Amino acid sequence: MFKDKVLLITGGTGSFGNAVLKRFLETDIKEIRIFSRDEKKQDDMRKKYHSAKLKFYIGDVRDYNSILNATRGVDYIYHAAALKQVPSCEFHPMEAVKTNVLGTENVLEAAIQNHVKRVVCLSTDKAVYPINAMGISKAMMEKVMVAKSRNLEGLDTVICGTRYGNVMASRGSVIPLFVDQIRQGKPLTITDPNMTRFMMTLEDAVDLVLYAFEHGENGDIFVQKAPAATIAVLAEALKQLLNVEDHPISIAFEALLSREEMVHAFDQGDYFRVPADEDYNSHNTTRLDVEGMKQLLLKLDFVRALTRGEYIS
Amino acid sequence: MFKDKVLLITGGTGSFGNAVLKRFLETDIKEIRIFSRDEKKQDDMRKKYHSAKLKFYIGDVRDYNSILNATRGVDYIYHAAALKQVPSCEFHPMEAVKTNVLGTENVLEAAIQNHVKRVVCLSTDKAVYPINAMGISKAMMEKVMVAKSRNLEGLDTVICGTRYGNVMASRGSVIPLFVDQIRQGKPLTITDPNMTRFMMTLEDAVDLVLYAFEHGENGDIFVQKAPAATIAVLAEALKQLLNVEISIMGTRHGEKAFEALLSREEMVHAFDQGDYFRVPADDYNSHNTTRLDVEGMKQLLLKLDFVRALTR
Amino acid sequence: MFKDKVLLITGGTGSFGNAVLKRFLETDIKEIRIFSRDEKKQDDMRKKYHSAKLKFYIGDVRDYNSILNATRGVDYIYHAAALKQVPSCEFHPMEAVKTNVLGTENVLEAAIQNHVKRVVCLSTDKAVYPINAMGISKAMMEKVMVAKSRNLEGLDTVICGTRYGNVMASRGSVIPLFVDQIRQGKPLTITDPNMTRFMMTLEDAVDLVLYAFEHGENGDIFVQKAPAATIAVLAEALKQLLNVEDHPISIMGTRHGEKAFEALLSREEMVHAFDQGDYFRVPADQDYNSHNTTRLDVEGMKQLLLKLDFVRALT
Amino acid sequence: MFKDKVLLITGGTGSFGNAVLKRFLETDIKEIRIFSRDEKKQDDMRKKYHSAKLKFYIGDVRDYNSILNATRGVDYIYHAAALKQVPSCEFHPMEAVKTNVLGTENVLEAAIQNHVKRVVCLSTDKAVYPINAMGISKAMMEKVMVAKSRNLEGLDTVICGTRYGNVMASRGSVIPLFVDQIRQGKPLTITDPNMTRFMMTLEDAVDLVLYAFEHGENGDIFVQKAPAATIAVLAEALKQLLNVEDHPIKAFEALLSREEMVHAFDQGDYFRVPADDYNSHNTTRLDVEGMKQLLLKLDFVRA
Amino acid sequence: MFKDKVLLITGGTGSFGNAVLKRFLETDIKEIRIFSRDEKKQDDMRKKYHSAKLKFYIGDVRDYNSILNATRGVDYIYHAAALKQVPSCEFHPMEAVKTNVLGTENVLEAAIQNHVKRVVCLSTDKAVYPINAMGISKAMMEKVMVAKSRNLEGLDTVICGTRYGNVMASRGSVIPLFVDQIRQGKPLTITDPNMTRFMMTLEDAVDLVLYAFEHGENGDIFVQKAPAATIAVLAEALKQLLNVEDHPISIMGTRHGEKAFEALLSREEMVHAFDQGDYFRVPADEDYNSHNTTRLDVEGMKQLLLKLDFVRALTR
Amino acid sequence: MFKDKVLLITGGTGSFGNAVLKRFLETDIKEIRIFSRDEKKQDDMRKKYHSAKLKFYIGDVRDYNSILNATRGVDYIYHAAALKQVPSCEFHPMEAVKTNVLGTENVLEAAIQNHVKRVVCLSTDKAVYPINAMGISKAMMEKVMVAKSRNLEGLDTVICGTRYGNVMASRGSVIPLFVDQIRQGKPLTITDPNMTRFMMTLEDAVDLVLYAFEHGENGDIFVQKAPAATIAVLAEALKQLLNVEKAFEALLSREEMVHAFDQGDYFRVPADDYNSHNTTRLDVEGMKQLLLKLDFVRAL
Ligand SMILES: NC(=O)c1ccc[n+]([C@@H]2O[C@H](COP(=O)([O-])OP(=O)(O)OC[C@H]3O[C@@H](n4cnc5c(N)ncnc54)[C@H](OP(=O)(O)O)[C@@H]3O)[C@@H](O)[C@H]2O)c1
Ligand SMILES: NC(=O)c1ccc[n+]([C@@H]2O[C@H](COP(=O)([O-])OP(=O)(O)OC[C@H]3O[C@@H](n4cnc5c(N)ncnc54)[C@H](OP(=O)(O)O)[C@@H]3O)[C@@H](O)[C@H]2O)c1
Ligand SMILES: NC(=O)c1ccc[n+]([C@@H]2O[C@H](COP(=O)([O-])OP(=O)(O)OC[C@H]3O[C@@H](n4cnc5c(N)ncnc54)[C@H](OP(=O)(O)O)[C@@H]3O)[C@@H](O)[C@H]2O)c1
Repeated sequence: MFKDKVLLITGGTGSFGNAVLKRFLETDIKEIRIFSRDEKKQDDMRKKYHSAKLKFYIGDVRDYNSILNATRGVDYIYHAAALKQVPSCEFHPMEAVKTNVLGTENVLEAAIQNHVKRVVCLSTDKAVYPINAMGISKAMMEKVMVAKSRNLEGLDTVICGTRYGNVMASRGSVIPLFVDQIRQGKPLTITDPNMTRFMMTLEDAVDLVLYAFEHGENGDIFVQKAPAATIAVLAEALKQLLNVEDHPISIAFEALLSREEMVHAFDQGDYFRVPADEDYNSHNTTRLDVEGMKQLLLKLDFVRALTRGEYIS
Repeated sequence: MFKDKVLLITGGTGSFGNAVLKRFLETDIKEIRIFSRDEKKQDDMRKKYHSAKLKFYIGDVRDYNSILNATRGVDYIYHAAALKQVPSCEFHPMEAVKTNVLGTENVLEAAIQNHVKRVVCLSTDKAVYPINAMGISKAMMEKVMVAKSRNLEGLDTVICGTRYGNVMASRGSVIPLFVDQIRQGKPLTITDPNMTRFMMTLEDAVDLVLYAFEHGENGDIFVQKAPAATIAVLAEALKQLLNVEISIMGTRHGEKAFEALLSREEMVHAFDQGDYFRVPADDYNSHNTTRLDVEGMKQLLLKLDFVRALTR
Repeated sequence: MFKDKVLLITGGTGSFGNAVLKRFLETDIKEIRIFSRDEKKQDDMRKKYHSAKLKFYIGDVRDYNSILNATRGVDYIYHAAALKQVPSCEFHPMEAVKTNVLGTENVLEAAIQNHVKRVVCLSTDKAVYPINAMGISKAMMEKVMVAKSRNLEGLDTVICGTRYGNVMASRGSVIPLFVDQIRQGKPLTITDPNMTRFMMTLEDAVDLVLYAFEHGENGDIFVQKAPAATIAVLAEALKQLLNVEDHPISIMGTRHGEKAFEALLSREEMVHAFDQGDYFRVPADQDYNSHNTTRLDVEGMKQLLLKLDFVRALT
Repeated sequence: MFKDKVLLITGGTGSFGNAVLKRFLETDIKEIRIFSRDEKKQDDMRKKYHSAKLKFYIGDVRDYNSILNATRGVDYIYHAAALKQVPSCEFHPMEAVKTNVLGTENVLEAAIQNHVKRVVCLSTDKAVYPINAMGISKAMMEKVMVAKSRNLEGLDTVICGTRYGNVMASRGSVIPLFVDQIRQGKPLTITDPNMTRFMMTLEDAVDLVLYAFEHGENGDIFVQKAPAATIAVLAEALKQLLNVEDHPIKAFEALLSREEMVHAFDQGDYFRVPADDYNSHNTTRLDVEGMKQLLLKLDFVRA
Repeated sequence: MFKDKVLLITGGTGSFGNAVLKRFLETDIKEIRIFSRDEKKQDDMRKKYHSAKLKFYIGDVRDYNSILNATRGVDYIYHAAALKQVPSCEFHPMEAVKTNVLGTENVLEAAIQNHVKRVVCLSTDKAVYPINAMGISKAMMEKVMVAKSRNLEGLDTVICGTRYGNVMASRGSVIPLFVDQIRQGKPLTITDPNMTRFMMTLEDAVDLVLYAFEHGENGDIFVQKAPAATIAVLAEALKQLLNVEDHPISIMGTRHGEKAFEALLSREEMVHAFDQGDYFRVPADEDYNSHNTTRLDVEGMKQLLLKLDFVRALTR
Repeated sequence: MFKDKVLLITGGTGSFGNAVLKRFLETDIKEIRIFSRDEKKQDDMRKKYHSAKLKFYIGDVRDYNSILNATRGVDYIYHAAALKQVPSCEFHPMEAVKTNVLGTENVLEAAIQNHVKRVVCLSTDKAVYPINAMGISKAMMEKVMVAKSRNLEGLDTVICGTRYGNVMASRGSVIPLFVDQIRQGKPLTITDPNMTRFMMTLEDAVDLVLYAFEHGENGDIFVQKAPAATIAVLAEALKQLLNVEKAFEALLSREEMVHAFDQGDYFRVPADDYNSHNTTRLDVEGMKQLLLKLDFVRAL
């Protein structure tokens, strides 16, 4: 679907943006535009990929004119620019509002003005039953995206969103913490052995975005079905992959869709599709055993490498 | 404490603003300013109170210059301007952000610039564990109020907030609607019989706002303790008072089954101050508070004049 | 001409907006959008009409983005959002400028951007020979609308306006004040018995807007011809309909800022206006008042009063 | 009253601003700031006056920040920046609103923020019974000025206004047209000989602004009493002064409305309209002799 | 190329705008819109040309809505609105930025929204190697114009620029000063006799704009090749044409902030420039200045001066 | 002059900002506020320094309200927020204008409104005889800083600036490239052997800012005198140390050099030629002593 087309990714210097580049840079796509504020991160990527298809635009989604110019001639937009950290959003909620909410309004308005064909907005499980300023701002962003998706019937723009939770082995998460502790001979620090988390990789997320991109109608929100595991099972599976069963250990659920969303949702195989108008959480989804957890971990390249005595990040 | 002071109420044409006028207009306060957008409502209100202490300002809290201008020479502000209806905010969430969040940032910034001494912001229980755009926007508003309340260490401005739920015998609430349905001989329309609500009056909310006004520290949020009841117990108690011993519809979209005034997180830091909790800046809900039975519910209803009028 | 079309009324929760719904809602129009600021009023309207064709948009004409979003996919706009009260505007003239003038520029620019086919702007007789801030701002609005309409030759947007004065039995006007005073046994309070007003119903106003809507060219202002009456003759006609011919009347005296006649077209306008039967058309450049129009006697005034259901019920 | 004070004139490059400069530059005022958009006019003016007391600010009254910055440390403001031509305003009424109404709002807000002591706003007779966009916009400007002047009780700022009509020997006005037509041997172009205009000089206008400046209270509008003449009387007196007798050849201006006249204070040479009919037809009529004596106040005519 | 078309000139009340009007007003062009802030200058022009083709718009290029509105139905735009005086920009550099940079951005965005076919932006030699706030701001404008000229591939708008220095017999310049001083028998005031300037008439500038208008691709900057001369040679050629070969000259000294040459293309630009006959074309990605271009001798300088109607008149 | 004061650094997450913290965090200063846009960098710094004196503000200098808010209660500001990369500014000159010029206008205007006492602005040698969008934008910023510094006589705010070039062993500079190229076994990639650069460390840069902070008058720009070296002498001295045996920058224009005050180790350009070819040239021995000021170099 990307042949001779132009894709723009807001927040493209982030982990998502990189995942998308690695998949698409050497395909038949014409151009990938990276839109973000930071010139150092953009320079590093330029050198890392050394690809003529990769165009970099300095800009801020808070700035309508900026995004309006970057989206001239663009076919598709992946909207991933956000403030995503909990403490900074707690202390500067206006900043979260300006970026996540007003920023989102700008990209969509620019997309509509420039006749962009498709826009996918990335959202988080923290938006379902939100408890802090970051989560709240993402919940508000969804509401905004859905309202904006109305009246585009004559026009040729489809806007929809995807929602996913934390991905395995992202920065400062449990898996790289456990791996380090095992490498350093330290006991694993475990809060609650029975705390459950959804388990999905960064590749799975890219697939979720690709699915929404192909199948979405205005205002749709897609969620990918994901299995879950307890921290107990995660630690056990990891000690077995790294050959340290005889290794010391020292001693609550996330939701992807609310009850309300569940009653209206379409089950579409590996995805739920929530059309615009029990909970689905890590406790009641498919539970992984150690063997199934080991298969998921082995989808991480740094972990495959460890079982060979190789070390990469 | 209001003697010869100037009070400005944003959203002053609403039910809150009226309750505040009825209490304070004929006391020793120098001036009450009503700041809102609607010329019709202001005109009606002006005729109703016909008081020289009552000054009217047309303006929108979305307009910084406008609120900056009206708060020149003001000592205290009750910030009550909001979009508060659920369906309206769901279909227009940007309007809720512009009014509830950005509008609040404007009022607070104007207050700081004009050396206003105290501001109390009104919030709702729907901001706790919010599930709809209205509640989400109010939750965001609380965070902004709190964040703005820091760095005022040099300045002589105090900002705090209050949070309360639905009041009994309000314009479009359950009690006058049930009475109205009976007057028309129709069965009572109930969404969820097992739904609990805090039972509280407009008078109590004014007390709550006055309480925060006297005692608040920067970033404080006050909540008033109240008993609760199911709509079932409420409907039953009202039928007994009216001597006429129901249609169950469904739980409506974006409507919880209980109201929450403090989250689990807040409950941990909150100070219990007798009839109020005080949440300082940086679980308590209608399900686990004092539950009223038909007898307890009746003794409350008989304190409401709108009900007294009907039993007499 | 409205079949399967989308109409948006800015200021749609007002009396004009309601008259338009009562006429068009149950016709073959596709959708009517109401655009205004107050959620309370919109909610009442929604319950009142209970129609799937009626869509509500919260927004302010001061906000370009807001009206730009509400007019996407719209065919026609009736622009009726205004601040119209005289005392309120004298103390806050910037608010009048912001809503009446800048708000009008916003709706028109949005209309041009969303390729809306026709926009009719509602104006008032107070724009003719204006003496106060409300009136001054409405005069400026007409000029802004007219200037905006001289830019559209490449585009498929037509912009024009209508001008009319108060409608009979509007809120806080003379007729319901008299009816009330009669019901409560009080003498009728009259300021100046010889004061004349144009006599015109709310249905007549909808017809005027429809006329402009059908026949308007860029920058036109349309005015509907109407008879007038003194308050004396109005009071007499009403007392007879209510069978209270000998009911006292109190001559209070002339109010601050209340004229004795209204003008619908100025002398300068009459020189250029085209007589088109029941309407005048003032073309854009690129005296007609209540004293000298057709004067009604009591019998004529009674036939007009009987057009109001509010009065019919009383007989 | 200007001793060691700072005066800012918006629209200072105009004919009024130059009249004020000619008057005040060589007094004990500390500084006169000229605030306007045109670098050309400001440069010529700098060269013409070659004075260290004369400071120039490029800026637009539509730009709040610009005027906020230019008025830091200013004691007094004469607000004279406006769009004034009638045809220009009919075709671009938004520019008139932006400059005359919103621009004025900015100057007053800037003056209030910077604690400027006095602001006098210049207005026109075309604002009384306005019939066109230029006049309507000036009428709006007065209402805005008056409304802003309420709430200054805590503050030490006084805002008021002046209103006057066309001045004699201004550019493209009646006198230089008649002078030019005689120079070119052409007959005098008269629309209506029986139409009356107030007769007043540029120096008189400067006096009017100084009067309001000294005596004004919040929201006051001052008007200067002036005699009037028919264009007929004007042509004759002018033909006689130039020794070219027997040479081939609204309808009045109003300075106070009926409503204002009821509330106005007669203060000798001035009316003072306090915040809440006088026209050229019914004011003192000049005959040919009185017109000649006025025309001789123009040095331009003496030659 | 102007038949039945609509042309808009920002800054149309200035000297360039007049030269374009004198040239095109009485041709088959449909309409010329003059867009500027000053009602006085516009009224003067209106009377001067008395042409039904000449339409006036009040507005500021700093105001996006104003220019958006003025360019509806416009085919071509000559963008000549600027703040161009050196002292003025030094004390208010923000005003230079607001008008020259943000104003240019507004005009270009308006042109794109209204589907204007071509825009030519006028720039100055002071943008090459800029040393003061006026020049610095004009350099920024070119960068902004070039950057905006990208991504218009789908759209049917072309944006390009021209750069030129002072033209002969413009206001407050050397020639009308010398001509006046001669008529009053006063000696000619010369700062630095060896200072070289490019020699180029107002008509040449119009041709340069017309050329850029016909030939430009997005982001192009055109420069017209021009010979140069010293003030010494300028004074001598003029003294001979006016028949005052024996006319006193006062050497004041080199003036503050006045260079001895102007540059039209930098070394870096010359490396990338295309030679197109009478013009250089710098595409969007030796120094070329008045010292190293063709020197005019007195005789060749006479032939240039004789192109001015103002000078031809005096030899009669 | 820092005792119990509040310092705010715009762009505080940069290499300069980190240098200032390393120096001042554990002194008797009351508070250091870091104002920048990036939550990731701010978080890492919070973790790295773990100090209660270090406050973080998310904000953009393009946003007047944001900077107005973070400067409430601030005594001194180091304005170091900029876009400084050349290609990036060539393709996006409006972003350079918005951040470097309008952003600077916002900081000073907020500084004035909140009665900040002293503001020092950081500028670059590329503002002298500028040739590309980044440099042009910085030159404009100086003009804006200087113009803003007039009219402050009544107010208790002083604004001034500093200008310096690339510092030794900065990211993507000549030195770490040479070290890395030996590390990857390739001979060193040299553009022009004869090209001169001023030779200066990050610590010297902090001193320059401290100097301006102590001595600045309204509209002043300070430059620190520094020696220079050929790329040859730079390359040669390092190869001896490592045991493996345009073309100049300008700091003051001819125009500035005429009015500049010589103040010992600094030039002070008051409001209204000095380059790397004609400054003190280091030989291999002098270059050796300078390279040894880098801990990055000492360690090897
Ligand atoms: N593990 C996950 O990846 C995860 C989990 C749950 C939800 N999500 C959601 O998926 C989205 C993508 O997440 P991510 O992991 O890729 O986050 P990320 O790594 O932090 O990337 C965010 C990027 O957004 C850019 N950005 C921030 N503010 C901007 C602005 N005002 N204008 C333009 N660009 C701006 C930043 O680039 P610059 O600093 O260069 O400007 C930043 O690199 C997020 O919105 C997130 O809520 C992700
Ligand atoms: N059950 C309850 O009533 C309840 C419960 C908990 C908390 N609260 C909170 O108490 C506050 C007010 O209570 P309420 O019952 O009196 O609400 P209300 O009756 O709806 O009155 C709100 C007022 O705000 C004004 N307003 C809305 N938008 C504005 C704007 N953009 N600028 C200026 N004024 C604006 C409206 O007046 P105009 O239309 O004239 O502009 C309206 O009169 C609300 O913030 C609400 O969240 C209410
Ligand atoms: N060799 C040199 O690098 C050199 C030499 C002389 C002078 N200077 C000047 O000194 C400063 C550079 O210092 P530096 O190199 O140590 O830091 P830096 O690495 O260049 O980073 C500067 C910081 O500015 C922040 N920033 C960028 N745009 C911003 C904005 N719009 N609002 C708020 N913050 C913003 C960035 O932080 P976030 O991404 O977190 O927002 C960035 O970390 C610049 O002014 C530079 O021109 C540099």
